[PDB]
This record gives sequence, C-alpha cells and structure tokens, in this order.
Amino acid sequence: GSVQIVYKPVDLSKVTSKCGSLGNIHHKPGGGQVEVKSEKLDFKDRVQSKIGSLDNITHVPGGGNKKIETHKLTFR
Amino acid sequence: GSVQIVYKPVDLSKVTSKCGSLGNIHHKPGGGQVEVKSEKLDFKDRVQSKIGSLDNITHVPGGGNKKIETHKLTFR
Amino acid sequence: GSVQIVYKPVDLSKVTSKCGSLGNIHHKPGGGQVEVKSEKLDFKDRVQSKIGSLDNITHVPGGGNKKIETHKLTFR
Amino acid sequence: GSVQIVYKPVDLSKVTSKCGSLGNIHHKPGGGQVEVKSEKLDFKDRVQSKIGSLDNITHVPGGGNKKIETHKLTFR
Amino acid sequence: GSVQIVYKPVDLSKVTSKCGSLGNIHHKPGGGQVEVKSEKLDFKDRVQSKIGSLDNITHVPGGGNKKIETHKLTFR
Amino acid sequence: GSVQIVYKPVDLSKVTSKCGSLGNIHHKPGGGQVEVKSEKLDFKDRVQSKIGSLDNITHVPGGGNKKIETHKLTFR
Repeated sequence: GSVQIVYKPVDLSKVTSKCGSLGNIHHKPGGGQVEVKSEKLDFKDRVQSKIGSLDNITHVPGGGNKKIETHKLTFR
Repeated sequence: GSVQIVYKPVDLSKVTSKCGSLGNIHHKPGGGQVEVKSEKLDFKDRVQSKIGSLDNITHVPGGGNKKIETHKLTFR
Repeated sequence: GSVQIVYKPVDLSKVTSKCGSLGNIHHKPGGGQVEVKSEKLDFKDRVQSKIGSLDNITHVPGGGNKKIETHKLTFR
Repeated sequence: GSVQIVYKPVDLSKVTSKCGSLGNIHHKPGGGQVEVKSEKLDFKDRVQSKIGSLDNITHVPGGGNKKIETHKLTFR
Repeated sequence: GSVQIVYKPVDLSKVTSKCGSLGNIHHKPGGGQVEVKSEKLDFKDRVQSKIGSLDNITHVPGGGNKKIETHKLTFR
Repeated sequence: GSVQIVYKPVDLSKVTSKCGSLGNIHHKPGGGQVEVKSEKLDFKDRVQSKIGSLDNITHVPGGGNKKIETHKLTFR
C-alpha cells in the first residue's frame, strides 16, 4: 500500500497600493451613555465577551493591505 | 493499492490600487444612549458576545486590498 | 506500507504600499458615560472579557501591511 | 378743578396644593445634533437671542404655584 | 387745582404647598453635538445672547412657589 | 396748585412650603461636544453674552419660594 503525496503550492502574488496624499481626516464623537444590568454569568470555554463598551477608533494606515493564508494537511 | 497525489496550485495574482488623494473625511457622531437588562448568562463554547456597545469607527486605509486564501487537504 | 510525504510550499510574495503624505488627522472624543452592574461571575476557560471600558484609539501606521500564514501538518 | 383718586384694591387669595407623593420621574435624552451657519448679525435693542442650543431641563418642584400681579396707575 | 391721590393696595395672600415625599428623580442626558459658524457680530443694547450652549438642568425645589408683584405710579 | 399724595401699600402675605422628604435625586450627564467659530465681535451696551458653554446644574433647594416686588413712584 504505497502512499506518495506531493504538496507544492507555488505563489507569486504582489499586493500593492499607491495613495497620493492622506490628510484632513477629522473624528469628533460627541459623547454617549451606556448602562447594563445583570445578575449572574458563567462563561465556560473560549468566550470573547464585551459588556458595556464606549469605544472610539481612528485607524488610518498608509498601507493596510492584508494577505492571509492557511495551509492544513492531515493524514490518517 | 498505490496512491499518488499531486497538489500543485500555482498563483500569479496582483491586487493593485491607485488613489490620487484622500482627504476631507469628517466623522461627527452626535451622542446616543443604550440600556440593557438581563438576569443570567451561561455561555458554553466559542461565544463571541457583545452586550451594550456604543462604538464609533473611522477606518481610512490608503490601501485596504485584502487577499484571503485557505488550502485544506485531508487523507484517510 | 511505504509512506512518502513532500510538503514544499514555495512563496514569492511582496506586499507593498506607497503613501505620499500622512497628516492633519484629528481625533477629539467628547466624553461619555458607562455603568455596569452585576452580582456574580464564574469564568472557566480561555475567557477574554472586557466589562465597562471607555477606550479611545488613534492608530496611524505609515505602513500597516499584514501578512499572516499558518501551516499545520498532522500524521497518525 | 378738584381731582380725588382712591386706588384701593383688596385681595384675600390663597393658592394651595397638596401632592401625596412625587417620585419615579425619569428623563433620559438620547443625544442629538445641531448645526447653524450665518455671516453677520446686528442686534440693536432688547434682543433675547438663542442660537444653536441643545438644552435639557428637568423641573420638578414640590409646589410650583405662581401668582403674578401688576398695578400701574398713571396721571397727567 | 387740588390733586389728592390715595394709593392703598391691601394684600392678604398665602401661597402654600404640601408635598408628602420627593424622590427617585433621575436625569441621564446621553451626550450631544452643536456647531455654530458666523463672521461678525455687533450687539448694541440690552442684548442677552446665547450662542452654542449644551446645557442640562435638574431643578428640584421642595417649595417653588413664586409670587411676583409690580407697582408703578407716575405723575406729571 | 396743591398736590397731596398718599402711597401706602400694605402687605400681609405668607409664602409657605412643606416637603416631607427630598432624596434619591440623580443627575448623570453623558458628555457632549460644542464648537463655535466667528471672526469679529463689537458689544456696545449691557450685553450679557454666552458663547460655547457646556453647563450642568443640579439645584435642589429645600425651600425655593421666591417673592419679588418692585415699587416705583415718579413725580414731575
């Protein structure tokens, strides 16, 4: 029972961007209000919980190009 | 029972962008109000919960080109 | 029962960005208010909890290009 | 030319109120937004101007009974 | 030319209030935003101007009964 | 030309209030934002100007009964 596997993914990929000018980007959040109320909590596995946030984010990258990959080979 | 596998994905892909000028991007959220009320919670697996957020996001990348891949080979 | 595996992923990938000028990026959050109320908590595994945050973030990288990979080979 | 004036206003007035209980009066304004734009202004007499307000008022008097009078006698 | 004036206003007035209990009066304004823009202003007499306010008022008097009067006699 | 004036205003006025209990009065303003912009100002008489306020007031008197009067007699 011969088994011969050749896993050979080739990639030649360029992810490019050209932006002449970034500027004059304002962000002025005018306040807010949040109220939460509970009694009990029982988190048991891999929970990623947020309770009552008032976040503000200004994210201005001059690039920002993402390239995600995932290779998963399994044998049994 | 001979088994011979050739996994050979080739890629030559370019993801490009050209933006002459980014500017004059305003963002002025005028407040808000949130109220939540509960009693009990029992999260058990891989939960990704948000309860009562008042988020604001300004996301101005000069690029922003995404390229996602996923290769998954399985044998039994 | 001969088993022969060749795991050989080749990559030639460039992730590039060109931004002429970054500037004049303002961020003026105007306050806020958060209130949370609970009784008990029992976190049991890999919890990543946030309760009652008032975050502000200004994230202005001149690059910001991400490239994530993940290789996972398993044999049994 | 005899002139005889008798100005004699009599008043016996009671302004009464009885409130058994005041309570549980909530007021939760959820934000807003106002924008005004002009060039010139020339106010010349007894002006009482408001331009661009975002007021909130909670006025809970336990009494609140008003009694206004005005007497004006003139001779020439 | 005899002139005889009798200005004699009599007042017996009671302004009363009875409140059994004041309580549980909440006030939670959730933010806001105001923007005004002008060039010139020329105020000349008795002006009472407000430009761009974001007021909040909680006014809870246990009494609050007002009684205003005004007497004005003039002769020529 | 005899002139005889009798200015005799009598007042017996009581302004009363009875409040059994004041309490549990909350006030939680959740932020805000104000922006004003002008060039010139020329105020000339009795001006009472406010420009760009973000006031908050909690005014809880146990009494609060006002009684204003004004007497003005003039002769020529």
